[PDB]
Amino acid sequence: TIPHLAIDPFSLDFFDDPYPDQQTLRDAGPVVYLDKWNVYGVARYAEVHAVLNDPTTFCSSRGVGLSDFKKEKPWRPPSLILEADPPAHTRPRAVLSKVLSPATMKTIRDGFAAAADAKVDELLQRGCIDAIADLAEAYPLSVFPDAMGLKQEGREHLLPYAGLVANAFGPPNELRQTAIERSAPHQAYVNEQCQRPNLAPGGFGACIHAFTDTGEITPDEAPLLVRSLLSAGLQETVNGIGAAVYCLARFPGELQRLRSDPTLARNAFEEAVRFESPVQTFFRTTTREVELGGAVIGEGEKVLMFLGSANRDPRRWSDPDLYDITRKTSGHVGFGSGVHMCVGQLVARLEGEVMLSALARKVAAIDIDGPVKRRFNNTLRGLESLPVKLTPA
Ligand code: HEM
Ligand SMILES: CSc1ccc(C(=O)O)cc1
Repeated sequence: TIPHLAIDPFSLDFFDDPYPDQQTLRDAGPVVYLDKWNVYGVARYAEVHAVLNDPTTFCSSRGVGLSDFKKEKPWRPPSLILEADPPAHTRPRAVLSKVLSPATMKTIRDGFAAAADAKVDELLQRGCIDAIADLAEAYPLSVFPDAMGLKQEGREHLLPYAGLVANAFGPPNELRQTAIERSAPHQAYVNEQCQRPNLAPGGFGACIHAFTDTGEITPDEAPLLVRSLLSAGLQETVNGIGAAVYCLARFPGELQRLRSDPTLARNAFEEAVRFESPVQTFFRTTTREVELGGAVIGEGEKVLMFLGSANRDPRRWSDPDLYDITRKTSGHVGFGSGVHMCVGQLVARLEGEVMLSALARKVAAIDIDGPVKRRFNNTLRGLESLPVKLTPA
């Protein structure tokens, strides 16, 4: 009944151009079986959205990677939020939500915007830049570690650790094996940065430890929570910003619309998140036998959600492969959906907005003038190098 496909969604060939294979997965049926890894797959928006919003049946506590924690040991202690189900998920989720709250954005918005403006002014003095290293990477590195309260030393560990964590959600392929092999120095920096004496007062990390007397998290749970904010977000935001710059360069009519109305910057970044979906995939594990798209999925089965494919499903989006900064982006699953929907989404949107805002007000043209290189990761899609020439406004 269920179609069996041999597509490996974690192969380098798939990463190099996922979009044709994503259509094949969608059109094969609402639910597919991936013989390569013995997991079910859902690639349409309807089934992806439904799975994400049923956390009891499609749980996260048995891991959101390929590995089933009931069968294998997690490669690191489980995240108290990403790899937890309600009700254990609820109160730690509440703390991170309040730590990355609307009122917190109000405190950091001015500095994030001023740093974004200064960075763009700096790159314009140079003209020809790498939009990844010099912009998409440089800006989030210039604001997010400081907002976290991290020391100045050791920040070179942040992006390698983030990519390690992301690769480890994948199947036991070479990308995952080589990741976990290299984890040793990075996890030790992360170790020490999650401890309260090591986080600057006022930052995200200190605010997590200050929440340890409310009854929502204990003091011994705070280091793992700080780890969450060191294991997620930075690379995605970098990838999402680099995606927006790339799209503004390839869809030049959209930059002209952005220049003429800079208040489109927030939706311009949201549409970049939908268009590229920095987080391509996540797994769930069925806790019971369940019917999904006329399919019967047994207990203890891994279900692979193609978020990027759901964000390009023509059953849900008009012209899904086009970057449109005035598209109604509401409902895209680039940040997930339901109880686990990205708790850091306001931080990512703020960083993305003020960068695209600085570009909208200061840049006239963005022209690719060099070879574009892609970075491969079991979970994340993003560019490694994007040589562009920035023309000032
Ligand atoms: C473009 C930027 C980002 C993208 C595309 C993204 C993607 C996602 C997705 C899809 C999820 C859902 C995981 C699931 O349902 O299993 C998630 C959760 C999460 N994200 Fe983000 N994220 C981004 C930025 C950030 C930032 C900036 C932070 C931290 C400051 C962050 C921290 C987290 C955490 C801690 C979770 C776990 C939430 C939970 O399990 O309840 N992410 N992210
Ligand atoms: C790449 S999405 C993500 C990764 C790690 C965590 C965590 O460590 O809790 C949460 C979300």
